[PDB]
Amino acid sequence: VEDPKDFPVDLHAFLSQAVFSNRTVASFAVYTTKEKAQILYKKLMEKYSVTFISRHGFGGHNILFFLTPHRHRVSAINNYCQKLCTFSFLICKGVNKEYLFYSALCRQPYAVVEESIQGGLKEHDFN
Repeated sequence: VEDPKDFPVDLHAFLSQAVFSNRTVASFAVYTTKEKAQILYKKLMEKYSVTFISRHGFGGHNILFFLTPHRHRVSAINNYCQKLCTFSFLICKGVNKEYLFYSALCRQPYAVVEESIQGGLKEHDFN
């Protein structure tokens, strides 16, 4: 109805728009509701054994950002997430700039809510 159809525009810079790609990657984002995100935060951590995952607020919606040990098609992460949704929207894309995306999601108009690693994510954990 008035559900979003993509991520907020300030994050497009960070996201891959080719959702049907055969290329397998290791960082992902999910834009959905507080409720759905609260659950996926725990499910994803267990299904993908994420090396890291965080949940961020934006009005009433949430954005999950997570890294995985092994690579996966964006298509696959999405399919898994969508099975938890019926009427709630949910957008899932691949993330290119890991530490920068995570940065933007830690500042206005966004904010961190919960993380799987204290202090969160440090810049030196990347190239």
